[PDB]
Amino acid sequence: EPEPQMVLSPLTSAAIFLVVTIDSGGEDTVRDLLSDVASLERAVGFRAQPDGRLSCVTGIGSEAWDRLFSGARPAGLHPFRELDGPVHRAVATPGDLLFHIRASRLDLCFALATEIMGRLRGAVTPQDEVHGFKYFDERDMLGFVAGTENPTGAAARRAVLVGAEDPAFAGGSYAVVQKYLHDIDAWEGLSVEAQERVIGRRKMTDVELSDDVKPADSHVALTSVTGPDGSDLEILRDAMPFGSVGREEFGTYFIGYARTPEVTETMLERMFLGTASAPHDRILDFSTAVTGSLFFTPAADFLEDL
Amino acid sequence: EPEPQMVLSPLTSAAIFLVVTIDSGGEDTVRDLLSDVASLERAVGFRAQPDGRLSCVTGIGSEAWDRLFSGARPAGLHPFRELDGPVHRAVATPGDLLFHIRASRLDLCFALATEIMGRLRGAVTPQDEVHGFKYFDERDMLGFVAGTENPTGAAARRAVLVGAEDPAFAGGSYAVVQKYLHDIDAWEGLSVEAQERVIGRRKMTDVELSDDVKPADSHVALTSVTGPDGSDLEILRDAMPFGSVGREEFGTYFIGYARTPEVTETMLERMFLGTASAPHDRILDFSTAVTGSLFFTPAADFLEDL
Amino acid sequence: EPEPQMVLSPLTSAAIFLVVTIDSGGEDTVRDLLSDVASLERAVGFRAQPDGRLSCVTGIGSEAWDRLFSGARPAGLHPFRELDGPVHRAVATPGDLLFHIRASRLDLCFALATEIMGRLRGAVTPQDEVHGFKYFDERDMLGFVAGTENPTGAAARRAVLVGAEDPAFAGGSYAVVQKYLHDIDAWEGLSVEAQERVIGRRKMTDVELSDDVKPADSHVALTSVTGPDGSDLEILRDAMPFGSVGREEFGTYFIGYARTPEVTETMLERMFLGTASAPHDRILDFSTAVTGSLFFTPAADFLEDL
Amino acid sequence: EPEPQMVLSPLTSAAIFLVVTIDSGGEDTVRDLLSDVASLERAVGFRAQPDGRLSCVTGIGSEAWDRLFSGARPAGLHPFRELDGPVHRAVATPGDLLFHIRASRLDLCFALATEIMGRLRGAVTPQDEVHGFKYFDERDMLGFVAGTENPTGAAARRAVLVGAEDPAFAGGSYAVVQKYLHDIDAWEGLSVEAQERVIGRRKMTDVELSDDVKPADSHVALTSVTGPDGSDLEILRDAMPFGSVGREEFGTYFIGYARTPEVTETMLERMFLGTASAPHDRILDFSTAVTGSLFFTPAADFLEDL
Amino acid sequence: PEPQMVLSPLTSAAIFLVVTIDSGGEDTVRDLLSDVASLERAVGFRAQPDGRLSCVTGIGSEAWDRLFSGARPAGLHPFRELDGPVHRAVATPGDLLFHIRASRLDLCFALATEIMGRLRGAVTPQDEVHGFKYFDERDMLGFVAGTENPTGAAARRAVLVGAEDPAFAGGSYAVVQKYLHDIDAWEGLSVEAQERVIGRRKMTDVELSDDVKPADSHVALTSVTGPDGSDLEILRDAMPFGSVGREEFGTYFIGYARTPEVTETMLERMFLGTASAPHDRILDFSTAVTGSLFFTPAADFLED
Amino acid sequence: EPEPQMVLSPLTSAAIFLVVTIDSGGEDTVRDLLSDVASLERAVGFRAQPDGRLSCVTGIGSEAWDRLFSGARPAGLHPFRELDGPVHRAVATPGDLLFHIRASRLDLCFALATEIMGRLRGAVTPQDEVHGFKYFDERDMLGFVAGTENPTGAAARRAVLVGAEDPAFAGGSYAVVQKYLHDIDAWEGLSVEAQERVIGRRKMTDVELSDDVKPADSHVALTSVTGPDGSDLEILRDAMPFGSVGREEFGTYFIGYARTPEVTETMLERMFLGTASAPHDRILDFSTAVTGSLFFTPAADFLEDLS
Ligand code: HEM
Ligand code: HEM
Ligand code: HEM
Ligand code: HEM
Ligand SMILES: [Mg+2]
Repeated sequence: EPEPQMVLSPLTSAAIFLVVTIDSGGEDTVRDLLSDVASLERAVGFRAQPDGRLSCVTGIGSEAWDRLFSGARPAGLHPFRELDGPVHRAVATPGDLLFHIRASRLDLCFALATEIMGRLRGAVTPQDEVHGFKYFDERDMLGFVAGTENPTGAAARRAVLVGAEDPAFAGGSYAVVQKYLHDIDAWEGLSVEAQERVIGRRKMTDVELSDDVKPADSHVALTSVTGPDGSDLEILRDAMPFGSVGREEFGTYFIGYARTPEVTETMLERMFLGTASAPHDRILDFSTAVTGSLFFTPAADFLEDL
Repeated sequence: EPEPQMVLSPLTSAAIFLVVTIDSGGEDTVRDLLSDVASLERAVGFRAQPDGRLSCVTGIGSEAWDRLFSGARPAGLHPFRELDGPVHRAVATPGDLLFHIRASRLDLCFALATEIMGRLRGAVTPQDEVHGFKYFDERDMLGFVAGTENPTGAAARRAVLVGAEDPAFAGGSYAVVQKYLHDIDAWEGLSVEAQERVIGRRKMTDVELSDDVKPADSHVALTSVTGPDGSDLEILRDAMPFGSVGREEFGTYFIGYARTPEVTETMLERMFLGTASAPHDRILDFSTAVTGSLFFTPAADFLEDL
Repeated sequence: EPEPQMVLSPLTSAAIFLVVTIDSGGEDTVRDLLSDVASLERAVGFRAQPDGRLSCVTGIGSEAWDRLFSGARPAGLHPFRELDGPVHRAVATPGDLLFHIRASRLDLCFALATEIMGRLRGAVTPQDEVHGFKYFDERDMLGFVAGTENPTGAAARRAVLVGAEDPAFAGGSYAVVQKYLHDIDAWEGLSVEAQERVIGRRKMTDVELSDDVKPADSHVALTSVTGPDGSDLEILRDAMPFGSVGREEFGTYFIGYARTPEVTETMLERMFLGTASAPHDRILDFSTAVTGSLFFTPAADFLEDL
Repeated sequence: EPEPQMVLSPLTSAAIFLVVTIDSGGEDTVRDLLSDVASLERAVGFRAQPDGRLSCVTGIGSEAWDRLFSGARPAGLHPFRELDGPVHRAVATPGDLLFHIRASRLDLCFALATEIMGRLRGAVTPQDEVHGFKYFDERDMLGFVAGTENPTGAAARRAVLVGAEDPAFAGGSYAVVQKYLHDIDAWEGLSVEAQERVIGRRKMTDVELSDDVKPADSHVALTSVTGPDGSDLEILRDAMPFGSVGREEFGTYFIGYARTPEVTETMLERMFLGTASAPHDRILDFSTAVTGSLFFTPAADFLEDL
Repeated sequence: PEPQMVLSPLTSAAIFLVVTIDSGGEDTVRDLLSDVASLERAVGFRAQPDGRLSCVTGIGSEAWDRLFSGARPAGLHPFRELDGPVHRAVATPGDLLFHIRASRLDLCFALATEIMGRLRGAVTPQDEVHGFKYFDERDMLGFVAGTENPTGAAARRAVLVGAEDPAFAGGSYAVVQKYLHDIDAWEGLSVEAQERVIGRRKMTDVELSDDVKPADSHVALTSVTGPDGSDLEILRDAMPFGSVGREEFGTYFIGYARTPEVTETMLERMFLGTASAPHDRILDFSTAVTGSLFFTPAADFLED
Repeated sequence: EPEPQMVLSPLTSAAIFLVVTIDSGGEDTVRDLLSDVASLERAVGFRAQPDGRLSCVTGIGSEAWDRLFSGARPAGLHPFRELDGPVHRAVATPGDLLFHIRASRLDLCFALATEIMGRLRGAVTPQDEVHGFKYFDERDMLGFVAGTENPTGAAARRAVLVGAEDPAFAGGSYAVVQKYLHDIDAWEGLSVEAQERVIGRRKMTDVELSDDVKPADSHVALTSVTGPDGSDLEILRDAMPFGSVGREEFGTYFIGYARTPEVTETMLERMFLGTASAPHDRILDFSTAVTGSLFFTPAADFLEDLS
């Protein structure tokens, strides 16, 4: 088999997301760092095992792919598509390389980002840096448990990893990132029961609302999607709270992994464009997207053989 | 028996430092929050015990003291004094209120900061916000172990807490804060042995250099101070690394606690102004101060009664 | 000078409460066990240290005291007083001996209870046995954080331990126990905001309601009491959830420790008999008392002396 | 593949065993709960991961199966078979549904039991509820280590999961439960060496007795069984201590999982009816069975597609 | 005065180092003594809070007179040999003791390495033992070890020199003996017979009742009452050690007390017996091959 | 397919290495103990789960194999080959049985060793006994992080376990042991930068030196080897510090596992005999080998199905 990157990670309480663009002439410096990134992860993380749980997933954008590599393109790799809905917009922002860094502690994420950015100085321009923290009981910036219905084990592997549909790229995945800022004032003005109707779960106990009470425009209803077979279409998410209390900046950095970008893009269309029964996802009345990018995260042996 | 604030804390791997100025007319809102800050600490932290280890130490500046309170001033409270050395300068920057927030996780620091700044909205202007992280083996941004020679137990209590010398304020302490930015490139250009001559301890094993090889201008030599009786004068320090890899900002946020600011100010004079044997602390050839402020952290019962 | 029992314990996730009456002729068997109870605690607990945190607090009722001992009575020892309110009743039930057994695991509590009851077979009749468990985020059976405003450190010692006011019994405490069963159907019919008006704290974040919106008949308002000097009167509580899902028994086992029973009894009078502004504690509309007893927990050296 | 339920769980120190009958007319409410039980397990357990280790195994009895489902039946599903031995009896008691709930803390077990029974109120009658706790060194109520010779990994999967011998029910297992009470007075009247001859292993070190000293009527000799091919026949056991010190109730709740009930029933016949060499298992001279039931635990996809 | 870390948290690992001071080694020794506390902080700090590293430094009677002028601690004298009818407590040489404890052997070894590095060419090693506790606090005989140690203020009153010897307040006396066990003979006894040797139940660690506890059980003989009828207590941290290949199965005994009189009265009852007991039955399965006595000064004494 | 022994273990901070020779006539006692070693592991270890992480890997030497078992030999089992280099020697020392015992605590390793040796008394003679401890940040006796480039997961299983190339022994592995003593005085006389040119990685941060600076005779350059297709050949290491401060004994006990002894023996030839670019591994100028032995660690089912 090919060795995937650590897409399927254990639960982690800390993350750094780095998005960067490749300057004129930066290609060779980038290809060098890509062939070393797995060995840098071992160097920073190994001495802190078993508690550190440090990992890095590397993604490459559509335009960056053609600057870096000759030969085939992964069949689903394209630039993020903007959605201009009746009320809400999903923007596209620039990005060539993503580093999704996770661990039990921010300091280990920081030490790996420092070695990666040290090797790229003068080849890349930073577009975004986010220092994520999960709340001690797995809660998100809105006060709800985050991750409950993610797939696990073999269902997670089937949902996330490219297979025989695109054999040269088996063991890869597609990552969509969006930085959201929340209107926390408007959100905390709702009763808990009104917040539960926005999400589609109980806030304190995390039990799903039944199909007879769950509104059509609740976040859980709109991100539930069935294929032609009537099989559930799933993705793997690891969204992280972030912010600054001084600047009144309270955010969710969304990341979702899927075997094909079509599943994530169908969920975004239902959220932003609505359906027959729902104008839009109620969660977008409290959350504004300010970034949007799409990346292919190759199998680790692809990056190693550079 | 006055109750000190949690100046003497267990080791913590995460911190938020908040420094704000009090807007004109903000006095009443500030005095209200001060009388509730201990109950806010309990509310956010209690449900995360015993691993959270959340605490908040609240400091008040010299000029803020006069706007907030009638009656006595603590004997040692004055504005931070600028040091204009031949090569290096310790700047004085504005601050009325300090919140030193510590825990095992950044998310807990953030939830308490969020409730404090919620209560002060419209009454204060943010001057500094720093999210600190300690490395997993107690190392700082320069790669050295940080905290080793801090006093513990009764020696710590005698070094840090105001007593019979100023009985109205017994159980208070004085805090000095300074934000440093490092020249990491210049630092990593030194051999380990040359780094050890700058600090005055072995890098890997944390053993102090013997008095016959320790340079007079090493950091440990200059911050070792004896009183008139020939006793060691100690302070309690809890400096944290911080940074942004995107902006190439690699920093140490210094905080020192002492029973009287004279001990901390004598250390700063030796570091910046030098002695007969040393022009300046060699650590300042790799570290620039961009803030400097001084605060009195009163006994907890003082804040509770106002 | 006297050694208190482990009244001030570290947080524990498991407990057993054993209340027994002394059969006629049981006196000598009981006095023998009381002089050995500390050595049994060490025998069961030592091999699980330091994580086990096994402790047993032993209490003696007013009528039992007179059967067991000649000489002085603790000044405040009397039988629990029944409270006959217009709507709610605090019943008095028999109890000669209390064993308050706490640890990080149920199995350790059970092994010490097994040795204690082994020594007392044929000298005592069991009146109550409760196996308590804490929820993983310090929540009680109603879904609220329990323990938040307990006193700590020196304020805990001052609030709980008998001193110079009763010198022969210094290092003792008084314990009040009540078993409550909840109407969980009626409780879960309230909105979260209506539950918050019953307790007097926010449910998810545990922040106290501000003094102008906290109802006078909320639980927190009625159990806040000021002495003549204007000081807060405090007790130390370690209440535990318990239950059987099959019998629909959802309960709180209340225990409160105080230096004098007057403080605990003033809180119970406000809850059950009301004030000018509150007919009764709203928590009693969802909580029925089915036991009530009062015990003196002597200094450890008092039990050893026998 | 079919997905099995969590029959092969990690070690857990807490359990709840719930056995109910289905009331007349209750069928529809039960089939609803069965299709939701996995979603309830994720909802209660997710926020405690990865330490919580919460899992629920659902079993259905022979008579209940015929009330709930039409069509083909698991080949081995029948009501528990009573064993009337010369001295000892294995009773059959009523049970239609089993919930085997396991976690690292009792409170997590209790919260999932509460949500299961909340959905079944008015459709089922409780027959048995046991709160199990393991001793801190894996010991049982007799003072011996319990679980040592359980199969692990692939040998465990082969021992427990239905395969090609019953292809419509692949991924299922058969569970036998028995609640035992011990005569602890009679037991503790044996020497350690006499206790070792009852079990067939050393008490302090858990080393199996040599084939030259292991008695024919020791527990390990009688539950050791070889098939016609000379392979070991294994089951997976997760027996838990339970009891009440006040009632002098000291028990073991036995559960055994096997791919066919023939293996568990051959072990029970040797224990209760004896063999050529042994009248009965000596463990039954200190252990009385007061319940006995048999359940089929289907693959998880069976329960989901209801 | 600040005591050394005599009263430590429970630890699962220890190194015991006993050395003699070579002629001319005195100055090198006095230099290392004034730095041992800063070496403990250096090695241990970065491994907090799990490390639990401490070093207790002791000085023998003969070594005291070579190192220091002025007062002697009142109770400091050479370990006394006990020539009993059946069992012997030997006296073996020892000038300096380092009792190193932590959660992990590697931390003990790193501190030992820095101490012995500073003393190279000034000292000769007499004994080095790497100790390990079993996961349920059991010792080499299979019994729970440490159960009756005093705690808190009763421990401080039992262990630390006070007003009776004010120049040395905050010090303690340490007695060490290395024991080797006859494990074959021991495992030949029934559990019940082992319980009569110790005076405690093996599985549950409950003390035997006063009507069944033999007079020559280990717990009966090491129970000693003062004139007022109070228990005289010591603090013990004995550790298992061994080599499986050389069939060496041992207990390294260390006991701390405010005066050596308490520890020496217990050793006289064990080895010489009384009217009621020939000797401690534990000595029929345990041979002492070292014996030494040290004063562990207050930490401020080592600093000055 | 079959059950391997616990060759691929979780990280462990404590280990006991026991090497013994089988006395004449000891064969039957040895074969008895081999069929019980897995049940002895369960007995001592189960009650300490989940923290104990106790395991035992049992190895059999080439000459012991012939005395114990009458059928086929594993294809690669032979006595350790001595390497007589210009400067440095890798000696071959006697050993018939290896017990590689690992856990989170030394006491658990010691209790299993005690039960194993109890069953073997009078049938075997002890040749080596080492009580190993790892430093709290995975560092070795030289102060460098040890284990960093070990393979993990499926790459580890492919590197270590016998498969279709030798089907009767599938799920087995080959273990090489060497006890090294260090010259710590000579080592601590080097600058940190000079230590880094000996190893080939940075001491504080464990980052590999660039291909532009990494010397030909650094330890990392010489133990990197590519097969004919240009794939890396890998082994799995679990080397442990050991010592006695009194005797000035500071050591590393090396153990390496591989699917074929040819990978480990090629690395040892480059270290001790050198190449075109390097006379010898610079690590050997501060490390002397005092033992060397080779063992086959069979599949667990092989030990169990015995007599
Ligand atoms: C804008 C900020 C967002 C927040 C705060 C948020 C929050 C949540 C929460 C609380 C849940 C329920 C617990 C869980 O299953 O994790 C959830 C579920 C989910 N979210 Fe989001 N979400 C956000 C954005 C998105 C986006 C952008 C997507 C996909 C494009 C998405 C897809 C999902 C999916 C697929 C589920 C699982 C649905 C199910 O139960 O089947 N979410 N989210
Ligand atoms: C660049 C900013 C700073 C860095 C990176 C730094 C770093 C360190 C380090 C690595 C040590 C040795 C380990 C320890 O005992 O903590 C130390 C010691 C110390 N530092 Fe700093 N320091 C900084 C600024 C300051 C300032 C501004 C002062 C005082 C005004 C100070 C006071 C001390 C003192 C008192 C010691 C203890 C020395 C002793 O008695 O051994 N440091 N510092
Ligand atoms: C081979 C050497 C030794 C072994 C294996 C050993 C073992 C034990 C054990 C298992 C206990 C009972 C539980 C507890 O720790 O309280 C005990 C108690 C004790 N031992 Fe020892 N011991 C040894 C040597 C010594 C020596 C030489 C002394 C005194 C000089 C001593 C003094 C004590 C004392 C005072 C107690 C507590 C007595 C009490 O219950 O008041 N031990 N020992
Ligand atoms: C004194 C003995 C030794 C010491 C102190 C030592 C130390 C080291 C160190 C510190 C590393 C780097 C980090 C890592 O991957 O672990 C390493 C790597 C390595 N050592 Fe050793 N080692 C020793 C002996 C040996 C021997 C005898 C072999 C093989 C016969 C060996 C094979 C390796 C290999 C294959 C690597 C990984 C290199 C790579 O591909 O990056 N070592 N060793
Ligand atoms: Mg009975």
